[PDB]
Amino acid sequence: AMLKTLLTSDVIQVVSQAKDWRDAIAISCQPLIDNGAVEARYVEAIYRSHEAIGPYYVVGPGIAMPHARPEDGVNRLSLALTVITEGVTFNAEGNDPVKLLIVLAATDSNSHIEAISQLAQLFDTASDVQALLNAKTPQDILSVIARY
Amino acid sequence: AMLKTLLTSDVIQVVSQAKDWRDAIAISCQPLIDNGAVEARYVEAIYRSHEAIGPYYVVGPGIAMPHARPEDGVNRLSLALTVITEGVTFNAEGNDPVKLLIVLAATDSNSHIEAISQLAQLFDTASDVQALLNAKTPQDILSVIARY
Repeated sequence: AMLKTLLTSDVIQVVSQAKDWRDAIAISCQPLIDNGAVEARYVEAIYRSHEAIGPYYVVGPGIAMPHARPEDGVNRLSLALTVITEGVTFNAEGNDPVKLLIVLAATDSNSHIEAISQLAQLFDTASDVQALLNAKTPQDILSVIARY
Repeated sequence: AMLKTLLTSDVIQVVSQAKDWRDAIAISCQPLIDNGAVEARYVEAIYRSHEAIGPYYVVGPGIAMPHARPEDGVNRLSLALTVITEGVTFNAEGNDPVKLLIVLAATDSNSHIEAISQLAQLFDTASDVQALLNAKTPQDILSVIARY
């Protein structure tokens, strides 16, 4: 019942255009820095991994799950969700452009596993992914997430 | 069928004891070092995370899921399963003693999510968790895994 609880309006973004992948990630993480769920260094860990290792957190066509380790500055279980209606390139091969970002932050494996289990179901539900990839407002998103 | 495919005879172990948590981690990861799925340093990465923030990868009473990042030495999606029949202290508060270790290694988030989604189902099946905690031989483990 987790996604519905975690993904409230305050951590849901719809923006038309991101400057680039870094802006897309920042947009998504700023509410979690602001509410104390993650330290600012968490986003930095994400950027540094992207730059050094590559966009392996892009999980399928149009969908990214930016995240880093519990030790990289997570304070509590938290998610954020952004839709970039124009799409943004992550140089993730055929998965570009990315239009949906769901940031994950967990402090431990029990909570990680539960959150991932739910996200796996969401990402495997094409009509819900379609509704999110095509979302224009936070309500579009909240309506999907209401079923989780 | 991921679990039944990946968790074959060559990557499952029952031992009576380990020296301490570090040695339990070592035993549990060794098959994946041996077969090249991970680098030896993947074990050192797990130790350093535990040193930084504690046993975050202990999932619940009796159960650990040691892992680290792709960049910490993963070559190919892999699992290994160890039962340490006398248990081991991970300094995991009420979750100790740990008896079941499932090591996870993934190179990207698509495969990580798939593996976690399957492990979540195992961990959410109390009858199968108990069967693994009770396991005395490799045949006992395969009989559980045969349902995945």
